[PDB]
Amino acid sequence: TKGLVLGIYSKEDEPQFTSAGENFNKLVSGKLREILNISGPPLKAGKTRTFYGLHEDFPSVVVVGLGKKTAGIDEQENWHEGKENIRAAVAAGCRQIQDLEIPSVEVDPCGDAQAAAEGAVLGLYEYDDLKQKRKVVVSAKLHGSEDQEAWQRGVLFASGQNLARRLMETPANEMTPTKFAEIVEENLKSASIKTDVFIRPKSWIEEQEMGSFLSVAKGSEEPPVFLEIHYKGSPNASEPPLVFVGKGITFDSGGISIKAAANMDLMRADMGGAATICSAIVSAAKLDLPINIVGLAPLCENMPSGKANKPGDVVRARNGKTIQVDNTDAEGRLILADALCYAHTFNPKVIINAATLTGAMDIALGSGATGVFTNSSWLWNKLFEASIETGDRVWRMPLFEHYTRQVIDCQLADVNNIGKYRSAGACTAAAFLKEFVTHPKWAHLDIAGVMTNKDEVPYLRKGMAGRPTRTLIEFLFRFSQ
Amino acid sequence: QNLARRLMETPANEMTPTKFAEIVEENLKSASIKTDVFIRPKSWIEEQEMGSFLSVAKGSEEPPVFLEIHYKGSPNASEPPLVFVGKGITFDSGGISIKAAANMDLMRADMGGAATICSAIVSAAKLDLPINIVGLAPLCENMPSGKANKPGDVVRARNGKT
Amino acid sequence: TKGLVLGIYSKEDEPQFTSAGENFNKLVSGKLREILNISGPPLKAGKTRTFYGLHEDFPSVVVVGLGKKTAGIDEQENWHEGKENIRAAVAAGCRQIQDLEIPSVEVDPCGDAQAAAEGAVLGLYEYDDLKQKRKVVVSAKLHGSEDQEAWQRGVLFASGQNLARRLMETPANEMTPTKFAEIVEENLKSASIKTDVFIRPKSWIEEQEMGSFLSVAKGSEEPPVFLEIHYKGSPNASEPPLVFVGKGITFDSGGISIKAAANMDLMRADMGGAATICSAIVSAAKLDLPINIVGLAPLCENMPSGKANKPGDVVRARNGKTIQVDNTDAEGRLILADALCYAHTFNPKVIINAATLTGAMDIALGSGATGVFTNSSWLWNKLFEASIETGDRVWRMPLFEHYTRQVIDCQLADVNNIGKYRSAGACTAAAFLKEFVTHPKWAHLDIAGVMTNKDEVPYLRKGMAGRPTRTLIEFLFRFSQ
Ligand SMILES: [Mg+2]
Ligand SMILES: [Mg+2]
Ligand SMILES: [Zn+2]
Ligand SMILES: [Zn+2]
Repeated sequence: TKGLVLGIYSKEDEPQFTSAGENFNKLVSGKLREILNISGPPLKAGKTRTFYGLHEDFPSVVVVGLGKKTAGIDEQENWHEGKENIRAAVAAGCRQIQDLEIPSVEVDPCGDAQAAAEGAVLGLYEYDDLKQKRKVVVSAKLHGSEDQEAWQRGVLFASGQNLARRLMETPANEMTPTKFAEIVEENLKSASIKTDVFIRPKSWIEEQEMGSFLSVAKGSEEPPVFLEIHYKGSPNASEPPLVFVGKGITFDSGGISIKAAANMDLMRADMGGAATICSAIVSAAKLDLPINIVGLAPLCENMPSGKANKPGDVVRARNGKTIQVDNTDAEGRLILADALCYAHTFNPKVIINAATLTGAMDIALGSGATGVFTNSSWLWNKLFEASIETGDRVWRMPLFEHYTRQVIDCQLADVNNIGKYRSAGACTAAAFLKEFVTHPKWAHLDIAGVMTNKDEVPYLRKGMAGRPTRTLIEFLFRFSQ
Repeated sequence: QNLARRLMETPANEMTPTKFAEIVEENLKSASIKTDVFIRPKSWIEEQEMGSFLSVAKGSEEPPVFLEIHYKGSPNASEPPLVFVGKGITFDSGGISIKAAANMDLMRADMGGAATICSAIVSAAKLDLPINIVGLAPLCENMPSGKANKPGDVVRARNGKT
Repeated sequence: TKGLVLGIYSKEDEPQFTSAGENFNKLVSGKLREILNISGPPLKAGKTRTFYGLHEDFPSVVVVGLGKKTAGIDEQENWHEGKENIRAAVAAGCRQIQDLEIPSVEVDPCGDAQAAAEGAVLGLYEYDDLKQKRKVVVSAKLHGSEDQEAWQRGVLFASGQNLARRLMETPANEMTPTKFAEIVEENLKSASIKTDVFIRPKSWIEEQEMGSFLSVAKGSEEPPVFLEIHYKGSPNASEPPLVFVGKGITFDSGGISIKAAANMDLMRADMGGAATICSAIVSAAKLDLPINIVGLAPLCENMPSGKANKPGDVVRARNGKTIQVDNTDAEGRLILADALCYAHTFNPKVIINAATLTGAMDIALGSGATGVFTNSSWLWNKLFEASIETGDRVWRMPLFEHYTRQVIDCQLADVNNIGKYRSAGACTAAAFLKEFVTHPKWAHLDIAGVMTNKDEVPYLRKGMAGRPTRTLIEFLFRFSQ
């Protein structure tokens, strides 16, 4: 009827199966084991072999390599590793069932119900919607029934990421500053009714004296929308929140300080800041976590025009500081100077802001880890441990006065959007944001390296990657528990 | 000189084609009352058949203002003047033939032509010098847009030349 | 006769002096205190005021701001801070005595004998030698006599850095692969007689099957010299060593994969890898530390010629692995594939290699910290704590399979010198070096961001910075104790 993804590990006496696999073997009377011998070598991690007709009801039994049984927290790679194995191995498996055009598939728990699910789902995602030529929409349910609460945690966690991936991925002619808000609000409210949304317009942002976010929007004729998310998880409402901020340039052309045509079509994902953290709240509300969280994301676009932000321009952020706007492409810095200032109104506990800010971050670490600066070692620890679990790494980066210094000397004004020199890119830019933050637990997460995937993460197909959404989710789970 | 330095230096979002004129006029009149100013608008420049200055302005949505300074220093009014002209692009982004992001924030001082000579008259009127001088400076901005000046374009200057 | 650098801090009731300062005040009968009032505001950190004729024997008494008395380990800035204050404050002071053309100066201990010395000396250094127009050569002795062992630790530590600064700084027509070795050997032997040097020539390197270092040298007509340093600190000779490796391209023009004329004259400091670690041993031997250390540094040059290394070239490193040489400017990677392989011969405990490898590192952190990758958290800790003390920061960077993967797929060969993509620069390059390392305590230190100083570090004048030499020294002190 449908396919099945089985798992196996490496040697002992004969490479052991995952118990779903062992079970299914006994069932076809050893002949899965038997054909595995006959087929070729053994399956190291992530490798895949497909055995037809072993079962009546399962034409295609794909067996995938799970690596070491006891594979675990790796001191170097900074993650759990079995999980990492399982994720690529059922991803590998599920993409084989999807190429066999099998619309539904059943999947080995593989000892970590959650991981096989985040594999099956992250693994299968595309963003098919605008091609009439699409792959089969395969349905992936668990195999078994003993462990359902964590496989659904898989499908949950993986989906909230897939959310961001479709929110980033979609062309910025479709996924606008409004349509992004429309979907989010819709996603947050279908997540829980303990939620309020505020797709605040130009008038309110004007009213908020958000000079800097506004200076940015004015290039396009597409409207600014400052978005406000709320989830009231806490039993006592009055618990002060955790506030997520996120940059939402739906399209970045650089503005007057205009980009090269070389791969500028990826700037449709310069709203990844906004998308990631939004998907995290949509997800923390599906988990319905005992915490009040607040999504804040200035959605607008960077374009050149007769009224676009010019080089040399001093503008006023909400907080009273002026900014020389020396480079119109350093604009997340300005959109974020204001929603950061607004974050403090909420009396937060943690202000995690996130953004696709600098290509320099990409030059830095580049899709390994999502670089995170933070005046909180406590906070750093927290994001990092969560990243160990989820596998979407995070690497601390420096928030040193050294860097502030460069941004702070300024011809016209109080702060400059680009620092004195070429060097230290993400640090300069994070140094600019701290000028707009007085809280003891702030975290900049520059996501410009994890904006995309090709092959680097196995279980993600090519296209917007939606990172580090699950590490953000997992952090708020653990902070709630 | 310091006048020109603040007139050049200030961001072209603040120091516009109008705000430049506002300050100058203010500075020229506080220099002497033997002065007239004319912050002539698009209609007058249109009227003047200043096709070429106009072709330039049309990129921005910020208004052109052709400025006219006067100082009547001469005892006999009818002494013909000394005339200063000065370019006043408050911001130059190159337009469609667009600049590099490398230090384009200095183009806020592409109105230095206009600023220098204007400061000179403001100054010659404080000195109250026995000469009639005339400040003339087309203030406008260069930007790219759906109606910006394109490459290949023949436009008509006042004098008949294309 | 001579000048004097006094220190003061911020308020209490009236801003306190350092006891040298207090003492010198009583001595001119309060009139230093008195004129300080008369002069202007108070002196915040690093600021400087110069009072003539307060003393008979001290025409110029410069007083410098020391910031907070109790200023200490900063959780964010990752350093001791009083030290950092004192360093810029007497540096500030000493450069005032040197502009007053006062050939000798006496200096306030400032509560940290060592720090005021590393300030006075790092602070005063230039590399005057090739101008006939030079500043006065001011002599900086301590003020006092109570704490002499640590001020000399200052002058020691600062000098070993100044060594590297002159070794980097000097034109690569003068400071060749041989003249670098000549000075080092000379500096190591005048440091202790418990030392051997080996300025091994092409024949020996040929003999060593150091195909990769050799492929690099062959562009120039200037000779390769693989250098071998030794210091036998250990009481029992047979204690296996700590081995420092260091890249020594005296000049990098990129080779056939040739650089831009824009500031290529700084590549005269692409031997900073070799210089830093060499200065560290010269220094650990002056300290005469109970450890055997081994300096290893392939000195040669990158030039274009009729016999220069070409793009596409597979060459053989000592260890048997081949390298596609796709970019002739990624050449530290090759010079280092071989001296890394040779490091294991010595049965080391720690293999710290150091190099000015990637401009990407500069894009990364950029003169804040010297990025360090290491398969040893233990080792990381060690370099980092040392950096807390010295102030020459170090930032861990990732050594993830992710990155290896990119370098490892290779058309022709076993390893490629540049990885698959533009992104993640220093990590790709460090991933290449680990392919040439099997030891449990290896550390790559990419020094490309700290190659230079302008103003970023206060107490260093503009020019080659010589970083992170004291953190390396301080690490081997602490590892010896
Ligand atoms: Mg941008
Ligand atoms: Mg090079
Ligand atoms: Zn952007
Ligand atoms: Zn090099």
